[PDB]
Amino acid sequence: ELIKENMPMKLYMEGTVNNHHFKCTSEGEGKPYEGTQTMRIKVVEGGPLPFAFDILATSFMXGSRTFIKHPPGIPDFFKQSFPEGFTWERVTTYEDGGVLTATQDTSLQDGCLIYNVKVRGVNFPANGPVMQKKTLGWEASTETMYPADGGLEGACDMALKLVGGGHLICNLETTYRSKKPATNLKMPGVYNVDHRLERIKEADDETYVEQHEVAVARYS
Ligand SMILES: [Ca+2]
Ligand code: NI
Ligand code: NI
Ligand code: NI
Repeated sequence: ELIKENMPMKLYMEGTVNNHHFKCTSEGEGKPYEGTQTMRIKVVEGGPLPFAFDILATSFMXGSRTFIKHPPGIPDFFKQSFPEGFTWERVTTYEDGGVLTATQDTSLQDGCLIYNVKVRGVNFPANGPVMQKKTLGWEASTETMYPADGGLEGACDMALKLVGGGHLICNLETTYRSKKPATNLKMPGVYNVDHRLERIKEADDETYVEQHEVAVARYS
């Protein structure tokens, strides 16, 4: 219907991480009913970024919620929200004190999903792995989804691989809000989304990135 078996995406992102401003654009496509997508991402202002691109990854199924495979038995808050669309607001808290806040608008225009993202990263240690570009991508994760007075909340711990073999742990708290009246939505129960966000290709300086995500919902 409005969400076809194949859907394209376009994105604009702007914000700051510590004292550095940047802008990104991306375009991609995916299979909403399979839970898969690919995004081709350009740093268009503020590049090369003096921090790990990994801290932005969930802002592009961590950020592209229409492409989560929901079995028919799990009401799909995101796909039900069209044509009106939805928003999300997240705080990602790293164990070393970095905090990445992101807010996002999702709309549907002429059969493309359109994302507008605002990023604010603060307090990343100057000599820590994010600002020193010592990260190696995200491990697979599970986000628990909680129906919340007409919205949906998500809660996830994620693990950022580090050069040396360790991990940097962070916590995600997200609020997902529909632009449809909640009374017009079927709310799901509590459920889980298993996510796999993978770096496919990059410019040496991370000013071009391709990343892939797979995301599939299940009842615990
Ligand atoms: Ca590991
Ligand atoms: Ni700005
Ligand atoms: Ni700078
Ligand atoms: Ni299928």
